[PDB]
Amino acid sequence: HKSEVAHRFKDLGEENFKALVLIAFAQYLQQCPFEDHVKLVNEVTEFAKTCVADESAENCDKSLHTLFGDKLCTVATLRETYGEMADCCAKQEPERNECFLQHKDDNPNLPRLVRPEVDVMCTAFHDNEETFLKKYLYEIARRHPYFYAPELLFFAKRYKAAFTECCQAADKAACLLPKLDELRDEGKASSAKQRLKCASLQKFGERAFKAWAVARLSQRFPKAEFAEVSKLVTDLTKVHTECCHGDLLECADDRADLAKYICENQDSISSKLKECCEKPLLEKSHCIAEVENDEMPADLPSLAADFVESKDVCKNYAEAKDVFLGMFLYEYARRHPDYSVVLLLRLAKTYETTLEKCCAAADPHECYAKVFDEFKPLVEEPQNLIKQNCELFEQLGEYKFQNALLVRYTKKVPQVSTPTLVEVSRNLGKVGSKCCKHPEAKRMPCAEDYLSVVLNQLCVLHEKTPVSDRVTKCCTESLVNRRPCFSALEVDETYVPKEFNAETFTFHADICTLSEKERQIKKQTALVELVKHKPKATKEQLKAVMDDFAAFVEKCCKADDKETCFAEEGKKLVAASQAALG
Ligand SMILES: CCCCCCCCCCCC(=O)O
Ligand SMILES: CCCCCCCCCCCC(=O)O
Ligand SMILES: CCCCCCCCCCCC(=O)O
Repeated sequence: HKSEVAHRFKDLGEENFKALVLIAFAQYLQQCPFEDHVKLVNEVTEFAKTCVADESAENCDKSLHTLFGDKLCTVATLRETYGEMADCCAKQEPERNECFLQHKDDNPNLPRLVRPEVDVMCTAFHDNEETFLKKYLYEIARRHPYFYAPELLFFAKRYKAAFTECCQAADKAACLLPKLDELRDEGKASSAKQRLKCASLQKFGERAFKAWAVARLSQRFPKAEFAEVSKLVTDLTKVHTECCHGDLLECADDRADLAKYICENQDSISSKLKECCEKPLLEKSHCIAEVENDEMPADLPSLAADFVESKDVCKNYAEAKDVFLGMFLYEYARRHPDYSVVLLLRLAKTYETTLEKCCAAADPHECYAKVFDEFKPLVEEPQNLIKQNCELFEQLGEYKFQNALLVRYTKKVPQVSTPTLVEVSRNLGKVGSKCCKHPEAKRMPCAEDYLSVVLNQLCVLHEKTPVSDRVTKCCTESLVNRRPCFSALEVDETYVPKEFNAETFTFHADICTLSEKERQIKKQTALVELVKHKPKATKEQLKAVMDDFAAFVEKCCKADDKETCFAEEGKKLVAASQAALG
C-alpha cells in the first residue's frame, strides 16, 4: 500500500494499462461514444504517469475504487444518458461502487456487431491499427460488461495476431476467415462458461460448487495433498463469488493472490506449472487455469481399502461427513482424469447415499459391502455414449452426422422450434468432431465441457419460451442429472403431427449459388420439418427421401431453364415422397 495507480501502471505497462482502463470504462458507460472513452483513458493514463513520477503527487494516494467512481461521476451527461446511475454519484464510497455495478446492464440493446469485408478490415488495420483494435475492443467490451477484462484483452491480442499475419497473405480471406470463426466461438464458449459457473453458484450453492472444484482441482493436481486441495478449493470458491459479483478490481486482486500462492507452493501442488509461474502478472492465473494435468504418482493405493473395507468408515464419516466425502472425491478424482467432473460427483452422491442408508444398520460393513459395484453402471453409460457417437461420427462425417442427430432429437422433442433444433444439433455435431479426435482418455472430459454450455444455451432459450415439459424437467434438474435426463428422453409418441405442406418443401435455384453453410441450413431445416410431418418414419424411409432430394438438387444445379427444374422436378419429388412416407 504505497500508491494505487502508480503501482498498477508499473507492473502492468502503459500498453496493457491503457487497454484495461478502456475495457473497464466501457463495461460501465456502455452508452458513451468511442471518442469519449479515448479521452478518459488518456486523462487517467496521464494521471497514472503523474503518480509514477511522484508517488506523493495529489490524489495518487486514493484507492482505485475511489478514483474510478470519481472519474465516472465527471461525465457531465451521465444523468441525461444513464439517468438513474447518475444517482450513484451522490453516495459515499463503499455504496457508490456497489450502486454502480448494480446498474450494469447484462443485455445491452445495441445493434449486433457485423463483420465487415476482409479487405476493408485489413485496410483499416493497415492504416490505423491502434484505433482499429481499440474501437473493436470497446465494441465487444460494452456488449459483454461481465466479461473478465484481462481475459478480453487476451483475445484482442489473438485478434491482432490473426490480422497481422493474414492481412499480409495471399487469399487473405482463406487465412483471416477461419481464424475469426475460431476466435468467435472460443470467445463465446468462454463467456458462456463464465455466466454458467456463476449461475450454478447462485442456484446450487457453495457446497455443490465446492464438490465440483474438489473433483476438478484434484484431477489436475493429483500429487497435491487433500489439505492443499481444500485450501485451494476454499480460495477458489471465494474468487468465483467475488468475480461473479462483477467487481473487476476485487476479482482481479483475488485471482492475482491465489496465483501467487499456487506459484510459491508449486512443488507442493504440481510440476506441470513451471512455465505459468514464470509468466507476467497479467497471464499468471489465466495460464494456470488452462494448465495441463500433472502425472498422478505411481504408488496409488486401492480406494476400497480406506472407503469400503476398513471399519470406522462410518465412524470417520459421521465425525465429519463432508470432509470424508470430500476425501472420497479427491481420491477418486486424481485417480481418474478420464472422467467428467459430473461423473465423479455422480459417484460421490451414490457413495454418500449408501453410507447414510448403511451406517444406520446393525451390520454396516456388510451393508455398504458391495458398493464399488454400483459405480460400474454409472461409468459405463457415458462411455458407451461417447463410443457409439464417435463411431458414428466416423462413418458419417460432421454434416451427415449432424443430420443423424437432427432426426434423432426432432423425434424426442418435436415441439421444439425448428431454427432451435437445427442450432442445437449443429453445435452438438461440432462437439463430436472436437472430441472424437483424442484417445478415450481425454474424451469424456472434452465432451462434458462442450455439452455443458450447449445444454445450457438450449435451456436458456426454453426459458424465455417454454415448449416442452420434458426439456424443462431436465433443464431444472441438478447440473449433474441434466445430461443423463436429456439422454433418457424418448421418442415422443404422444405428439400429433402437423399438416403436410409443399411450400415448406419447395426449393428455388438459389441453393445452387448459396454458401455451403447456408445450403446445409436450408437442407437441414427442411429435414427437421420433414420428420415433424412423419416422426414415425424409418431411418430407412427417411434415407431414401434424403437421397432422392440430394440427387435432385445437384441434378438441377447443373441444368438450365433450371428454375423449371426445381419447380417441375420438385413437384415429382414432393409427390413421390408423400407416397413413400405414407
Ligand atoms: C487502472 C486499473 C488497472 C487494472 C487492474 C486489473 C489488473 C489485472 C491483474 C491481472 C489479475 C489476474 O491475474 O487475473
Ligand atoms: C466439499 C465436498 C462435498 C462432497 C459432497 C458429495 C456430493 C457431491 C454432489 C454435489 C451435487 C449434488 O448433490 O447433486
Ligand atoms: C433442442 C432439443 C434437443 C435436446 C437434446 C439434447 C441433447 C443431449 C445430448 C445427450 C446425448 C444423448 O444421449 O443423445
